Amino acid sequence: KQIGKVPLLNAEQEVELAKRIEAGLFAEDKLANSDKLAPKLKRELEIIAEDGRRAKNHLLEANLRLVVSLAKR
DNA sequence: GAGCGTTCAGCGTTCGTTTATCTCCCCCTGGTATAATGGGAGCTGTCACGGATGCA
Repeated sequence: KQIGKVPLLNAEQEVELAKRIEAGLFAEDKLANSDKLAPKLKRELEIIAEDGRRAKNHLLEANLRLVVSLAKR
């Protein structure tokens, strides 16, 4: 029941989700570096870093149905 | 003294010791790239008693 209705992903959708993972990955990478970046831009990178987190959880919750299928076996 | 008689002696002389090196399989971890996307499943009937808990 908890899985509920979450959108199953067609080809173009899930590839686009993967884009935002590495987009968010490069964002937090530069933020992880010690050199100074502008504060307003830093929040924009944080937006990309937050979106990368959102895109990760979106992908997992959609694919939760798959893992239960293989668990039956 | 002759000739050999007992018995410490400390000294070698390597053999005694325990102690130090050094080479190897179980055991644990990580990784596979067509696509695959919400369970089976086992029940059920004793009997009375009471008090909580729901609902007209």
